[PDB]
Amino acid sequence: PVQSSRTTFGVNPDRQANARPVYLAPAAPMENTYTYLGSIQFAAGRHIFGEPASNVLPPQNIVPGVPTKHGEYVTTNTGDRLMASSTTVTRDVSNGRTKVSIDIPYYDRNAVETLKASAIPGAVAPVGSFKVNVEVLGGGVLTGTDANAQFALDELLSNMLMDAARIAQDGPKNTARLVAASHGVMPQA
Amino acid sequence: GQLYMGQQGPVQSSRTTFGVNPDRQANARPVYLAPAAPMENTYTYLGSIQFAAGRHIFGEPASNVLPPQNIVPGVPTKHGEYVTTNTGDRLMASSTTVTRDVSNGRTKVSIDIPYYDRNAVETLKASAIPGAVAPVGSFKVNVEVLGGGVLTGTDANAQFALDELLSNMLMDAARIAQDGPKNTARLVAASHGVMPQA
Amino acid sequence: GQLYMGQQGPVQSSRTTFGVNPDRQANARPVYLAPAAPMENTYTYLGSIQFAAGRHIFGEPASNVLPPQNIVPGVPTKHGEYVTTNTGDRLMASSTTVTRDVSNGRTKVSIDIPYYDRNAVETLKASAIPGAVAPVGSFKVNVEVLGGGVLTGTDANAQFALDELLSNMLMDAARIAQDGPKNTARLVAASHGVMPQA
Amino acid sequence: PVQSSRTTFGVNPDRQANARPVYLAPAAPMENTYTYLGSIQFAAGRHIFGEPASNVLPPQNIVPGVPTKHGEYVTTNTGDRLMASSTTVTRDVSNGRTKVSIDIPYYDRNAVETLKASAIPGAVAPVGSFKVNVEVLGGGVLTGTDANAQFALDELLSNMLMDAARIAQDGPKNTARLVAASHGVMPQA
Repeated sequence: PVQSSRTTFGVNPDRQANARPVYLAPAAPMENTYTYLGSIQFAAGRHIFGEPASNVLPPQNIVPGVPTKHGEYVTTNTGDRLMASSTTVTRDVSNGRTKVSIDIPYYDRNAVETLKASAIPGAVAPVGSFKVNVEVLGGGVLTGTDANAQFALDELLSNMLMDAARIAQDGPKNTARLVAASHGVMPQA
Repeated sequence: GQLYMGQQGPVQSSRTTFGVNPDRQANARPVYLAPAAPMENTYTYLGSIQFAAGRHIFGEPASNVLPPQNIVPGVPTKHGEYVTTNTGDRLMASSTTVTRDVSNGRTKVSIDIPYYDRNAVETLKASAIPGAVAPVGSFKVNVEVLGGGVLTGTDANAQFALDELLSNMLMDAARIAQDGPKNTARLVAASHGVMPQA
Repeated sequence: GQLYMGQQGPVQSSRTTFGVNPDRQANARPVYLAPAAPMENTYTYLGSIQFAAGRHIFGEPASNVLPPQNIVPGVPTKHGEYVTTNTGDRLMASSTTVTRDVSNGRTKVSIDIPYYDRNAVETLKASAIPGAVAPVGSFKVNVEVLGGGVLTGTDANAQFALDELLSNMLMDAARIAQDGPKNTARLVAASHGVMPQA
Repeated sequence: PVQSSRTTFGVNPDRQANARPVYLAPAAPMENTYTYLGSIQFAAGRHIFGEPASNVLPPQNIVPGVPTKHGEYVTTNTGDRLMASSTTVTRDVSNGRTKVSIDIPYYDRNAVETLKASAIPGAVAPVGSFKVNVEVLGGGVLTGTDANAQFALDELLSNMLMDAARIAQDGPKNTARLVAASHGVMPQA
């Protein structure tokens, strides 16, 4: 049996194992989002948000010097006639894939303001949350690559991250771009 | 539950669902779809390192800004792709892709760039062989915004404020993802995380 | 058991576990991790034989001393790799690797060097063909130090003495491994051992 | 069906069978370790070791001229208020893989010295041992390789052995490097 093929020069590569321990931040900064929340005075629609304790979130379950494949930073949200609720930043580092997720809760502004205006002492639990996920598939580094080269790959993935976030938020602030999304339409241009 | 002192007398604390409207607004909102995808940051860095880190050799793009592949103005889609074609010396040209999926309030952008075997490419150059190399693997970065389930009284104007809130969470998330000194390992070939004592 | 004469009279010998403390100290001791791996002996010999023994042709290293591949200063790991890339005339460049695993008191160092088909390489040179050859196989050498289970009263200072004791056993082991005249076969393609009568 | 491939020149090699009988030492020298044991006066921590009979270990189960795939050299350890105990060097030669292992026992110095100081005539059996393994994977010699070339491969593996042992013991004697190992840390440098 004679078979046909399409050839290029080379050999299937030798991949390096994902045995490289990585740096883990001793705290998570959330300055951008919380300054914007201060901007809108923690309210939009009938979503009302809580004021954090710190713009920088301390670690909750990360002992220093202890390898952890999953870790959480958390700070508490307080507010007038709000039940204290935690905002959470989750990092999962495993098998060459690193993933960061951010979850902030929101309350029913109608309930909160009805309580405030009526001078009722009830405290409201959160009605929902908003979440943002970010993921970096950094596995499969080739065997020849040394430590210094892997540093370069680190910064390369960093810049791809920045580009992905810009492409996600890209657009005029005049038009709808993220929430309650149904479908995308390219402008007539 | 617990007991406290109200002006009627000692009174039992109570937790009720009375007066909380959790109704949600349907994800029926058309969103802006960019006419091209700017990858300026990654490609300026790739020019910085001369498109080579260790054994990973990268292709030179057609453009720093990627044109649409299956998106047409005025046609609504839930999936859109931008693409250019990387080229290089003794490298078979290979596409780099940026995918955007917008469904049910969930927006997701993924970036996939290929690379090639520098050991093979420099073998080709050094011993003056006439062949070329095909891509050997890729790197991928995903970003996801779960913006579903806005409340019913969310004003049309306030949805823009929510838009900007989510985009700022995006920026914070990428910063937390790449945060750390460049003296130490932080992203690729990751096994686990180790935060330093001091 | 057996009977002997004690000053009380004939007395039975006895074997007891009384007064023996076998408690062990946990393997919780950080160890030094070299910032590079020196392969000087093997590569000076490879220069001696001109990187060729029979049909096995070897690559020329980048350095006699190998840099770390996934080790970063100040980050603790239980697995560390050093690597360089062998190159050669009409040879596709191929990595040589030195792996160190440190777990639960057991330290293990392994060395893997590839080789190529000299019949193919000299066919390429002789008939003026333009291609190159990929590695055909490898040789591997493993070394293992089982240093777990130190006793409880082992002083912090005395653990260094134990360190040096184990390293001297290492040297003796390699000498016993390669011991023998170079007139006669002793390592590769080994089937069995035959010690000479005289 | 058209399939793609990555080509280099050559043919999958013809390997030679592992039918090459090898030299077997008529005794095992342990001079390095036993001179060091004399240095520390056979004691460290509460490990106490025995004095050997010979620095060079005779064979126990190796008849000369008899092919053996497994053999042992052994010498007896004696000491004051110590039960005689054997230190063992084991060689396994099979299927192109040769492996040498060294096992030396140690006793409870607290028990031994309590007996000595109290002038008690008890003899102590070993509480544990330390072991070092060394292994050479020499199979797969290519068919073209002749006897003289195989000599060269012998010495090549010898030098890789030496390098592996140096890389294993490498480091300052100021810092911890082998026993009770938990994890490795590269110095700030």
